[PDB]
Amino acid sequence: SMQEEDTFRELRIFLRNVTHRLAIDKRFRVFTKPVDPDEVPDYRTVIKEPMDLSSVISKIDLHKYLTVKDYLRDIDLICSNALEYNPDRDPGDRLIRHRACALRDTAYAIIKEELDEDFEQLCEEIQESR
Ligand SMILES: COC(=O)c1ccc(NC(=O)C(F)(F)F)cc1
Repeated sequence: SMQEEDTFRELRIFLRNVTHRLAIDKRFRVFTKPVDPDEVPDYRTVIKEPMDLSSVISKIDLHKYLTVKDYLRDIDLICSNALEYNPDRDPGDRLIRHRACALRDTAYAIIKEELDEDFEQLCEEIQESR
């Protein structure tokens, strides 16, 4: 229905706003673009499904997300990829892991504050019906 298409348009507006607020935070610069294959040739042999905030924006516009649960799987993948690729005790790896955990925690906190649980439930029931 037209009303269901309006629901998914409001979801996209909400997800673009959350993603922009993450992408402008200085702590999260390393997560804003894909890893450069020239500077890190081993990245795509270790990490099987790369993800970053520019690709998340592209996916919103391609209508890949029908629920906030769908979106948070990709935020969780940005964080888990960083923890997997950078697991050592040295300061550069510990700084990237701290920032990845802060990206995940910040996204979940904005959603807890600003997503209506009945809006999410409506998106999930339309998705289930298709
Ligand atoms: C999400 O970002 C990453 O997981 C990540 C980014 C860069 C590098 N490495 C270099 O820049 C290098 F090789 F030049 F030291 C390692 C991991």
